[PDB]
Amino acid sequence: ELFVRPDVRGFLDFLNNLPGPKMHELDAPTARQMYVAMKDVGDPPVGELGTLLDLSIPGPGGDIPARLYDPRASREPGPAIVFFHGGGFVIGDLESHGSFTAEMARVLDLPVIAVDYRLAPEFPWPAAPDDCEAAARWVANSPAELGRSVTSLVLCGDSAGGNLVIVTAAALRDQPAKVPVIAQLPFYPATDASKEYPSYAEFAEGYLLTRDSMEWFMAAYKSEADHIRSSPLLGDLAGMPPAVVVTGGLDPIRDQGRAYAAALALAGVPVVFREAKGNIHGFITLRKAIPSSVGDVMGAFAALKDIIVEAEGDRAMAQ
Amino acid sequence: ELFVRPDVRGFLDFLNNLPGPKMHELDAPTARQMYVAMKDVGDPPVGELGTLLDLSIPGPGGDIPARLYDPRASREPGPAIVFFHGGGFVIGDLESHGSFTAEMARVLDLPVIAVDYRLAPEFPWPAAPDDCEAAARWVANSPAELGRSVTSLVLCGDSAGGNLVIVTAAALRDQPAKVPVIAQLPFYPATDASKEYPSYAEFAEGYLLTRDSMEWFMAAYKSEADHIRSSPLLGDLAGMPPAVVVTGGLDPIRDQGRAYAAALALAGVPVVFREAKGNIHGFITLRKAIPSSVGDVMGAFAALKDIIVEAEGDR
Ligand SMILES: [Cl-]
Repeated sequence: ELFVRPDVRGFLDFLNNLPGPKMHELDAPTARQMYVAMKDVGDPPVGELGTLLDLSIPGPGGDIPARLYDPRASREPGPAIVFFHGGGFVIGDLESHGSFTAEMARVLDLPVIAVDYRLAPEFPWPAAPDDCEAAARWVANSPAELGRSVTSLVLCGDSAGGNLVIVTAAALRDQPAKVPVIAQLPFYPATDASKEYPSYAEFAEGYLLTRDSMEWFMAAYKSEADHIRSSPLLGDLAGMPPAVVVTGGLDPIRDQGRAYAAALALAGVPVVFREAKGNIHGFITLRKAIPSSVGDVMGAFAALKDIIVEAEGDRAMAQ
Repeated sequence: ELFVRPDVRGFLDFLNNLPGPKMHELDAPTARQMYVAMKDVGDPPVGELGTLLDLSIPGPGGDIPARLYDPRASREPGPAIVFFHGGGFVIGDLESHGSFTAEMARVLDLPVIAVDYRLAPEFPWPAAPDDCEAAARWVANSPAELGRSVTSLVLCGDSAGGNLVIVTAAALRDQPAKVPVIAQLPFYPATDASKEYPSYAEFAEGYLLTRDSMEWFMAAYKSEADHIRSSPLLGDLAGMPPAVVVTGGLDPIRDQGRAYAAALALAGVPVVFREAKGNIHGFITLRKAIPSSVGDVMGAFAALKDIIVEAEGDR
């Protein structure tokens, strides 16, 4: 009932065995080595798409690089997913999450725009949420160069990218884009860059994760909050879009995704809360290393598909 | 959903046109006319079933009347739904909720056992939850009197019957029955009868509902609380079965269902929280008077089906 999946144990062993630069092996985590290691073992290939296209989105600090993923070359008007990557083991960009965004596009049969928002410390807050909001409003306008007619937005993101989902949804709630946000899907969201990581002894499942693995997740959280800066949404959640919130059972910050789901329910916002029992923080980009993550991701995508179908059915009824 | 649905506004005008609450209560003849009115306008007919069978369940206060609904005359082994009715606009029995339990059995394609648990003031607390637990344990043993073998339980109930779902799921969590409870579906649960009904002032949608309508829901809630009694589930919710929790947008006690869904999420229990925007307390037996309630119920049934499918994949 308290457990670690066997593929999860293997990944945690792989993390503990990662040597350092020939400079000094010891306890070694050069971002360069992490980048090589995670690119190699983490996720499946991007694979085949009808559309895989670089975009340039006009933004308040210059052009925002983005990328369109679509199983189809062309399609009827419908929703578009806008994706905000999180970070941790790697800083994160279009390449780190590209296999996930391609697979999301295939399973939901919808176009996915992934956003390469400005990172800290090069670009202070509020560059990251400004870019995410600019990108959502641009997609919502159905720009000629996108080659898609967009009738609604779905926002998706992982870890601190999850908080970029929450803050962008709240911004478009307060000042709507051309079309509405009809669903949010934050994966294991990190909802407060101000909040200190739990210590080993404060996590009830610490004994299952082990101190050495928990140190990895702590380091990832700290690095992520350094690079991906957004404000906690501590105010009223009334009028936020219907949600799928997914946590990791072995994630020391599972309480952050749980509390967001709980606050949505208390405000009367529909929410599907799921927890990946015996899986870790960061699983959506670990679908090769930890194949049991596929089931976790597919369960989230099925819930999101139900919200989208119901949301479009309720709009066809109202009109 | 547009603050008050047109069909809901029509039902509230219908309610205002009946003889209504006096000194914050429904007296005996007012309630009597309301019950005939609700029987005449509320729900569609029971309709066609492959099985519609009366049952007698042994319980700690005598026999417990129950009724099996099933579209199929005969079926492979599978989950069984146990249903614990609520009340308020109806007294609550096998007849008042029969159309709902029949439609639940058809849509899910599963047997539903509705339970006629002992009521107060004749049988005081804890007869109701005792009967509900006994009935669930009985169904779990796959008794010969059902023509059906049971691999798992699903618990479902409305209003004070929603709290019988919660208390019963907790009892079977602590001391398992022969098969597990794989899902819970409380509709607009009343989770703490000892709490005061919200005032017109305290309910944020009071102005949409109107004072006269609010007095009706308050009187109907008091009438239900007299008949159907269980105490709040007090401890840790960890280990509780995966849930679909449905509230009413115009229901003064929506905070109770919202808070239950929120407490499940905090404990790491998977939960689908849904709120029927612009619909009222008691909609699951108002599918004829308020046809828009069909969409609310089918949405809850679709989410419940996803839980059952995932529960049986995993096993
Ligand atoms: Cl922000």
